[PDB]
Amino acid sequence: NFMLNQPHSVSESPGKTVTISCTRSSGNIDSNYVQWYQQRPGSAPITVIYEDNQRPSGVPDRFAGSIDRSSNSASLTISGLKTEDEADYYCQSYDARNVVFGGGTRLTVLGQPKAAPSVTLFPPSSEELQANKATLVCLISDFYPGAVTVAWKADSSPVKAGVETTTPSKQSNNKYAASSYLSLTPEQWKSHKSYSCQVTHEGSTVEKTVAPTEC
Amino acid sequence: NFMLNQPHSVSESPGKTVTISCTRSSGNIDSNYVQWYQQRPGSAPITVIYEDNQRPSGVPDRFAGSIDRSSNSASLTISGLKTEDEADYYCQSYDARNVVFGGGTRLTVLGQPKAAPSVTLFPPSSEELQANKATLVCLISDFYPGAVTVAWKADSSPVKAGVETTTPSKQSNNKYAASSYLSLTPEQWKSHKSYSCQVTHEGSTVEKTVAPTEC
Ligand SMILES: CC(C)C[C@H]1NC(=O)N(CC(=O)Nc2ccc(C(F)(F)F)cc2)C1=O
Repeated sequence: NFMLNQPHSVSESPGKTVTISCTRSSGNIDSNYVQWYQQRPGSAPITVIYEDNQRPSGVPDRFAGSIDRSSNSASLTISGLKTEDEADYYCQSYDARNVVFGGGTRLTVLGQPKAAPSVTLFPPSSEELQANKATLVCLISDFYPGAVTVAWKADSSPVKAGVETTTPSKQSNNKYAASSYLSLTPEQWKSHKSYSCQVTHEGSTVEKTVAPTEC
Repeated sequence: NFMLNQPHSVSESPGKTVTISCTRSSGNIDSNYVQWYQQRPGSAPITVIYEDNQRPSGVPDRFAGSIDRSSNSASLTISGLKTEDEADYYCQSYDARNVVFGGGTRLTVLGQPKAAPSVTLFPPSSEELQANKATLVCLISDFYPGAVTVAWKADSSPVKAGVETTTPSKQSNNKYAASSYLSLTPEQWKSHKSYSCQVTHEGSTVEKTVAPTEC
């Protein structure tokens, strides 16, 4: 099957225009129809676009679907942004019986200034090593909007297994914090030169690295 | 045009069978295919049923779709109910003029067992101390239910400033995780013999202690 690649997040202030892209990994974007679903936090999904650019009745003309054959993408363009437009947006298409959804885009209608995350990566604590645990923690604090993507490297290879990332929560400064932790065994930790935690926010990626040391 | 009516919520104990109905307001349930989506907190939805009763790869066979033409409904039936099945469920169908979703059913799995937190306390990294910061993190994981309280100590004394604890979130093991972080200056960290993180959950307290290094 093909994938549909959406940006993890977008933001803009009220009244502005935002575009959300949906890139088809293989085949022709024009070969099958693209739908867009809005899911407001705590709500059921709603279709805002079907068949690339058709609006269901009740969906404001502020929402526009398009297809860019040159880039093999679909886009949802929302003009005149309102606070009610804050939601996850999903694109969806198919090859044959295989329905393919995008990973979803969080749209934030800015309610406060943007803030870039503080990122701190901690190597295993002495105590946990004695319980046969080498959990690493990546603390991510003081950010806005509340949407982040976290990726871990063992040396330069993506890690998949043993990653958990908490749902960002607003702290006492009204900015978001979260932690990602990678539950390594001491064997895994020592068996690599270094581990890295990459945090993506508002399309800038920061990275921190830790390594077994002599102390 | 039509709507799909689902129960707002259903509850059941492990091992039992739960049924979630989806009633089509207008036109025949059998005129168009029904899909079912599962969605866990802070995650994107997944397909559990398509074309009324087909299970995707990797969906447990405990999930069964059906159609009842006489009550003009579709049902998702979950057998041998597991804690991991706690989620929102959405039915979805079509009418050429739109893709239509149900309002969603929140399924609660009753009688989940109390689970004590794993607590790991990380002293400041050499790298953050070099950048003039001395944040500690207390990683709290695998606890149920999803409520903790955290107190910090500098030596034996209560820490009254610089503490933040994230809102617990449910992780892939269906238990909660949170981090408490204390934002010390390097001078504060080095001025004490130790700092401690005390995690209380269901009346039981776990305490961890870290001290400045010697290298
Ligand atoms: C084999 C396929 C039919 C199912 C498989 N393919 C795929 O794209 N997913 C992810 C998925 O269903 N995502 C999804 C994302 C959003 C929604 C929506 F629109 F909010 F209801 C519904 C579904 C799957 O679980």
